[PDB]
Amino acid sequence: SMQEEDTFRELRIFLRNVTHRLAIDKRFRVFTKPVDPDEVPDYVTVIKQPMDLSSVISKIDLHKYLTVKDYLRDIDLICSNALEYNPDRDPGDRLIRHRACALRDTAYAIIKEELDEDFEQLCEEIQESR
Ligand SMILES: CC(=O)c1csc(NC(=O)C2C[NH2+]C2)n1
Repeated sequence: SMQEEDTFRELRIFLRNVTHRLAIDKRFRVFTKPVDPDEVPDYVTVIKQPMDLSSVISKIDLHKYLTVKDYLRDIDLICSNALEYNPDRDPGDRLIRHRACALRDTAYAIIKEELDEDFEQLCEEIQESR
């Protein structure tokens, strides 16, 4: 219905706004673009499902997210990929892991404060009806 299309459009506006606020944070720069195969050749072979904030924006615009739950699965993937690729005790790895957890924590905190629970429930019920 038109009301349901309006609901998903509001969802996309909300998700673009959250994603933009993450992408402009200097801490999260490393998560804003896919990994360069030239600088890091073994990334594509180690990380089977790469994810980054530019790809998240692309997926929003392709209508790939029908709920905030599905969006947070990709935020979680950005973070979990970073922890898996940088597991060592060296400061370079520890810095990226700290930033990855901060990205995840920040996304969840924005959503906890700004996502209306009844709006998410409506999205989920439309999704389940398709
Ligand atoms: C996106 C992501 O997780 C990523 C990009 S580079 C990297 N890790 C390194 O470059 C290692 C050298 N210090 C750690 N991780």
